[PDB]
Amino acid sequence: AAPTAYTPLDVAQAYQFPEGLDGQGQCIAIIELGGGYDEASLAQYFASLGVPAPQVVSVSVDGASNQPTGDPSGPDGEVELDIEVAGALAPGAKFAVYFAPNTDAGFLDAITTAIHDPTLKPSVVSISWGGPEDSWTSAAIAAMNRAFLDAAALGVTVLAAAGDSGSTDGEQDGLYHVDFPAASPYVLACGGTRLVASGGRIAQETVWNDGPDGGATGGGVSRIFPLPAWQEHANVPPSANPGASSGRGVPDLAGNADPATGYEVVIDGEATVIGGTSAVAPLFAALVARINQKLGKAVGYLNPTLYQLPADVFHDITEGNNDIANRAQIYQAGPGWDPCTGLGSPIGVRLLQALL
Ligand SMILES: [Ca+2]
Repeated sequence: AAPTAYTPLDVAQAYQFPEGLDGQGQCIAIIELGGGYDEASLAQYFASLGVPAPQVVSVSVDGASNQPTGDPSGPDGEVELDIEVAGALAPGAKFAVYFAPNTDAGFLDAITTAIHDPTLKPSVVSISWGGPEDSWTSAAIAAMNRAFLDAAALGVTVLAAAGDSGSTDGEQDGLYHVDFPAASPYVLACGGTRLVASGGRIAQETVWNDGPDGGATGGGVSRIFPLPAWQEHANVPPSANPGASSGRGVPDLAGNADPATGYEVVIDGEATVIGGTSAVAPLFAALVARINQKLGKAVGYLNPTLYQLPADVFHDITEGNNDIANRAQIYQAGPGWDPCTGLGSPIGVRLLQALL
């Protein structure tokens, strides 16, 4: 009954993305730690979709490059998903794709390279790579967080997928875990929903959770970052971990991620349907580029503002949980901000209006 797949244009129509804006005059940076894209996959994608193929440029960081491995189950499914979702929705934007070694060094460098790129000058950075907070060294965490801090002062929005393994984030240690870089207070963390869209509008939108075998959105309470003052009115709960400690609530926003209501894309030259919170940072990156186009000034660091905007700028997700480690429903969605979906799915035209 409910659709089993969407085009990005369908998802954007449900989230009322602001029309007649295509990201012209903006650059979206996408960070990549493996695989690549091929011109054949993208051209087929955008032709079948029916949108003018956007300009995409590969950038080599620390010696890595654009190199498809041909396995749609590998990193190409990430690189091509990121370009196809964001390019479908901001096809007037220029896309800058930074390829780096999958190392602490390569991840950081790819980000700092993007933020400061004097030639492509992206106003938005989209990230769909990560790892549980404690899987990172404290120094790597610090370098990265300072890059995000830098991004904010430069007027560059940084978005990042919150993770595809629920509230335990792929760690079995009796503890709940959030993913980094989504946990950074300077990053717009992107969570995952199952969307059911009907007639261009949302018929239902619930937490993405297909069990331990099909994935769940990341979400929870940071153990590294304290609760930011802009989250003081969001009713963030304490971590569900034994000392009940206060912390940055993840994520900030959420959108369609459930493979079961997935995106129709072309990976390694073949059609398929995939999801993952990996699709949602591109999705909203496109949204931000459209807003930048209309306001004529980069929104830059957006998190604090979101939380003080009127609640009706967001579609509230209230049903579901992102627990795949057990049946205790940690964490669960509910009225207002929750640790599965944040403030909810943005309603693009209202968000823009509130920023005018
Ligand atoms: Ca909610």
